Amino acid sequence: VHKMALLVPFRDRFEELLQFVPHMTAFLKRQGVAHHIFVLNQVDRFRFNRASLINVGFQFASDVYDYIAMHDVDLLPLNDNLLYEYPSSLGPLHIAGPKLHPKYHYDNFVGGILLVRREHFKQMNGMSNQYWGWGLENDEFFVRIRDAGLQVTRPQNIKTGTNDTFSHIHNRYHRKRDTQKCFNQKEMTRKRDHKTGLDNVKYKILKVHEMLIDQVPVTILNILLDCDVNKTPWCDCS
Ligand SMILES: O=c1ccn([C@@H]2O[C@H](COP(=O)(O)OP(=O)(O)O[C@H]3O[C@H](CO)[C@H](O)[C@H](O)[C@H]3O)[C@@H](O)[C@H]2O)c(=O)[nH]1
Ligand SMILES: O[C@@H]1[C@@H](O)[C@H](O[C@@H]2CO[C@@H](O)[C@H](O)[C@H]2O)OC[C@H]1O
Ligand SMILES: [Cl-]
Ligand SMILES: [Cl-]
Ligand SMILES: [Mn+2]
Repeated sequence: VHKMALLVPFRDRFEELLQFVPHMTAFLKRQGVAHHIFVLNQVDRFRFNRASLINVGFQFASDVYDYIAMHDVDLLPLNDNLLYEYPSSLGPLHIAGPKLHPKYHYDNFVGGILLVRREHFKQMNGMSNQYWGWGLENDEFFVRIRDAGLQVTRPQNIKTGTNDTFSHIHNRYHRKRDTQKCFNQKEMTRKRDHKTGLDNVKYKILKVHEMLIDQVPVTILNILLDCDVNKTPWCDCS
């Protein structure tokens, strides 16, 4: 039996989380996937850093989890044929493929829901830490996948399409995307990051909370990320 660490980078998405937990738990129980949900709550006051939270969650998750799912909290599978299985030796298994995602349709999109073996994640030194605020972190990770000699696989013979494979309950005016650029964020985050990753993410876990949501156990990690403003000053544009 494989076990999946279901990693949910998180800040101020409480109602999303209330829908997320019962839905994913039922969904995964139906296909027999053993798993645990880790809410990666970024409690520092820097801009949202999804990828660094993933790195922290990977470090925290015990050895029993031999793969991880990096998972948006607002993106729910509607098709039971989307198998959250242990990825093959080829590399990561991308569940929310561009032919299936309601919004993102470019070929190398690996955002939303991406399953990665422990060994492969380690092999790539996890995700880049330089992505403060919305965007690009998954795209650079795609390059990390190619550079590691791995490939992305996606489920075949899925019959649903872009409008009926996932619900993406995300109103752009309610949950705003932090797309601000300051300092030379534009230039720096558009290039491959060979310098940061799993092995040097800087952080403290202030608190671990064990939460039951209608009987389903879920772990909350209160994560205080560090920002080195000598390297990534765009962690805060205030
Ligand atoms: O202030 C935030 C911002 C994001 N999130 C979490 O991060 C996830 C992804 O963020 P968004 O939903 O705001 O962004 P998108 O809907 O545009 O999703 C896509 O854009 C992101 C770019 O950063 C990621 O690549 C993401 O996986 C990809 O599906 C959210 O679902 C949520 O789980 C928060 O919890 N709080
Ligand atoms: O992090 C990813 C974003 O970088 C990505 O942004 C896309 C970049 O190319 C543009 O043509 C697209 O319109 C734009 O969405 O979107 C997905 C996100 O995961
Ligand atoms: Cl890039
Ligand atoms: Cl494919
Ligand atoms: Mn979203």
